Formats: sequence, structure tokens, C-alpha cells
Amino acid sequence: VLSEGEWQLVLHVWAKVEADVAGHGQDILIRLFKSHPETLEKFDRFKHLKTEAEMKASEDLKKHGVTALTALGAILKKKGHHEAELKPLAQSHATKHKIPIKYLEFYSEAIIHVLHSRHPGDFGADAQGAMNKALELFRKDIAAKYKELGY
Ligand code: HEM
Ligand SMILES: O=N[O-]
Ligand SMILES: O=N[O-]
Repeated sequence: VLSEGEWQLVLHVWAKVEADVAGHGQDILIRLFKSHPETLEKFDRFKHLKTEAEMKASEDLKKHGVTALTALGAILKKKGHHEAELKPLAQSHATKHKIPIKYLEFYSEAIIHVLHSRHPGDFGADAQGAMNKALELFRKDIAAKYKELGY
């Protein structure tokens, strides 16, 4: 149920991310990993990383950050009409990576943190409202896919 004004806010925020997708993606994964160390353990690709310095130094962590946020940007730009884009992420995250929905909530929290940290006094309360709505929609739709699959 996001309004057009709300989707406009979400995509105006996302334009901030797009100016440095690798920077934002890295910061988000690092915030996630250090706030909820159980999440790192889901990444066989990254679980050798122990310290924040090692995470910050990982070029491959940046690369994956780009992959993840590129998908999210594509989803957001569909303005809720994201059945096709969301299906493959639902399947992979439920059944292959085995990511609890709770972890997607932590991922959403990390995005909001990173946006405030990178854009202090430039991430408006209206835009925080709208981004929350957009992420909540994404989680709701993914979660239904997980339920279907017994997850
Ligand atoms: C905004 C939410 C998320 C988006 C948009 C996203 C997107 C993606 C994309 C596009 C891929 C590569 C294609 C795929 O395997 O489906 C991927 C891989 C993966 N994601 Fe996510 N993801 C999200 C959340 C999470 C969370 C919260 C976790 C774990 C706590 C996670 C764990 C993984 C893992 C393990 C892989 C495979 C990485 C590899 O070994 O190469 N994802 N994700
Ligand atoms: O960065 N999550 O795939
Ligand atoms: O990372 N959540 O504050």
C-alpha cells in the first residue's frame, strides 16, 4: 500500500545508494555481520573474516555487496510489482542459503542504520517512513514464499 509520494521518496533515497553502491553494500554487510554474528556464519564465502578491518579490506565482500544491492534496487524500482524479481531470491534464500526471515529483518535494520550514518541530516523522517514501508513489503512478499516452502 505505498503511495506514489512514498515510492518517490524511496527511489530518491535509493539514488543516494546508487552514487556509491559498493560503499553502501559493504557498510550494510559489515553492520549486519557485527550486529548479528550469526548472519556471517551463513556465508561460507565470508566466514573466514573475523575483524571489521578484515571485512573492510575484502574486495570480494564489496563485490557481493554490489550484487545484493543491485537486486534490491531493481526490486524497489518495480514499486511493488516485483513477483518475477523476488521469486528467485525467495527460492535461493529459503532453500539453498537457508536464511531465516528474521535475518531479513536484521538486513533491513542495517540498511536504515547505514543510510543515517552516510547521510546525516539528509535522510528525512518522511523518507525513513517510506523506506520502512518498502522494506516491509519486500519482507512480507518473501515471507509468503518461505511459508509456501515450509520455511
Ligand atoms: C535485502 C535482502 C537481500 C537481497 C536483496 C539479497 C540478494 C542476494 C543476491 C542477488 C544473491 C546472489 C543470487 C542468489 O543466490 O540468489 C545473494 C546471495 C546470497 N545471499 Fe542474499 N540477499 C539478501 C539478504 C540476505 C541475508 C540477510 C543473508 C544472510 C544472513 C543472505 C545470504 C546470502 C548468501 C549466503 C548468498 C550466496 C553468496 C555466495 O556464496 O556467493 N542474503 N543474495
Ligand atoms: O548480501 N546478501 O546476500
Ligand atoms: O543494524 N541494525 O541497527
